Amino acid sequence: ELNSIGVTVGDLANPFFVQITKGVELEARKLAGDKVKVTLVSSGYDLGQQVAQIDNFIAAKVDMIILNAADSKGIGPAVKRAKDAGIVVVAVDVAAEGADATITSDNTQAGAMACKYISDRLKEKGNVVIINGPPVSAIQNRVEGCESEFKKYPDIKVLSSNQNAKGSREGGLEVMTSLLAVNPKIDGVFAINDPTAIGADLAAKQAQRNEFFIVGVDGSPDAEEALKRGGNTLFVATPAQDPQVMASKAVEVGYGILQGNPAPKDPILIPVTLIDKNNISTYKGWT
Ligand SMILES: [Cl-]
Ligand SMILES: [Cl-]
Repeated sequence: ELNSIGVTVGDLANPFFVQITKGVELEARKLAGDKVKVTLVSSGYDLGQQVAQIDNFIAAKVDMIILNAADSKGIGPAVKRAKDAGIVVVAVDVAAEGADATITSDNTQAGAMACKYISDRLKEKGNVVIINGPPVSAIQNRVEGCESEFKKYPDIKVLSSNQNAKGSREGGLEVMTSLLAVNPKIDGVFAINDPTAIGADLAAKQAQRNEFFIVGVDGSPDAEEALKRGGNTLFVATPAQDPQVMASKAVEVGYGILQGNPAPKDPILIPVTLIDKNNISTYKGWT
């Protein structure tokens, strides 16, 4: 029943997506043995290219497509062509219009977890800032989860949460610099991803400010470098995504649907795991 799978992701070279492809291959092997054909392509973050890739998978008569959408809404017609051909389409990491199932990390948990960690470390009192990012679901969920957690602690004061650091080091540097200029005492920093947190770390370094610690999100190699660094950093923790499990779950769910199971009505969320000084030596990252 499961003989071939087409996989299209943003960048096959990106360690995150390397892990996605590993997860697909491992789960395919688990379910159907060593003869499953898994075809991997990179969308290059281009909608036109990915539409073509989906149409190619349709002609090749794959049983399932694992889709990391270049454009969630724009890939819709292609997804529907696949489904009309009897192909199961499972979205990973981001939504894809019409996908039979969608698997992402629990980004809300990521935020709640990070900011519970901050609150606990601060013993439930102090000034905190949330360095925001692009207005996309994953980031917005992280912020929502974080804020809902901070609300539980009356002596935690959130000084800022609306600045968009663009998900980058450069943005995290710019935003944190402003926060440092405006706020003379910050006790904890939550950044919506690892590069943002690193940028904030750099801003602190340049300002000779060190009265806070910083938490990012993803458990990316960027975070590992900071957590394993011999030199100084204020970066102390990050909820890690598990792309390999996300991908294997995608195949597992897609196979169920292939076999006639009803599709899920809502996205399936993969738990995240807090990585810090206690488990960094143990952490199996994306590379
Ligand atoms: Cl990602
Ligand atoms: Cl960056």
